Amino acid sequence: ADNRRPIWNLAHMVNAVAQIPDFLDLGANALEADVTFKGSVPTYTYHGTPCDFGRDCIRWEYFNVFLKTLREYTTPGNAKYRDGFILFVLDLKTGSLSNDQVRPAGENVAKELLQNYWNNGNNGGRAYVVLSLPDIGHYEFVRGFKEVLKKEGHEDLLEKVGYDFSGPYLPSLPTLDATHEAYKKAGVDGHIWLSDGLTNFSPLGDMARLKEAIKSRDSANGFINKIYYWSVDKVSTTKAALDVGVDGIMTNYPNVLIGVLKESGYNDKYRLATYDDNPWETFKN
Ligand SMILES: [Mg+2]
Repeated sequence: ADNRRPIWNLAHMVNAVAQIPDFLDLGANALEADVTFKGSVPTYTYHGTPCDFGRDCIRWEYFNVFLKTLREYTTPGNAKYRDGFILFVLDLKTGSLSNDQVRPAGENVAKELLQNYWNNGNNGGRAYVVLSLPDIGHYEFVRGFKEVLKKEGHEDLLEKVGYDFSGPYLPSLPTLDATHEAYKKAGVDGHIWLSDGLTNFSPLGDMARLKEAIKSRDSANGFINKIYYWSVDKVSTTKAALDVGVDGIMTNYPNVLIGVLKESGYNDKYRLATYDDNPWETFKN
């Protein structure tokens, strides 16, 4: 009965486990963590310098420990369970991988999530996971990822998994068509998130890009389920993001969106997503 767009309030760059409850306490229903790779091996949650102004850039955790901790906060019945914590984005830093490393990196991430987050299908964490890849050309990561989960008898866990192919930013930015095709190549026919905001080498075209993605998401045969804007920390820009029609707001300060959502002119149109808002479902106005 609620006609309002569910919004994902994504805590940006939450790479230390100590930071998780703090960001959820600020009101995030989601968080984002940067997954570093040593070869094909996902190793740390760690962003590194430079990072957003006003942020310490070098908080980190071992990937497995981070995933295990996410499990704690997202397993019903767990002492640490937060029913408000419904999704996380893994910003997979595969950008330096040689081609041979890409598929195994997907397998490795799948294995990590399987073991540490989903506990091999044994009362795993319930949050949705967005695999964010920085290259549409890394679709074999997704193929490798899916293979592992299916081969291990946990294809059903793919219900919890979504994808965001975002980049590369050189030689040129990806078109939507190119992105859509990359999903097709990954065997991905839904659970598609699109991220925007991080590139602005052409503000006119970036304005255009976002609107194009919004139009695409809302088109009859659209492939994008959710659009999230990296990042937004001010009330004004938070409102602007909501107003242009994004589904998710990546932010250093989740408390900002919480406040905006409570405001007149916002509380009638937008609301904080809950677990029952399928992140893979395109919002129909
Ligand atoms: Mg990141």
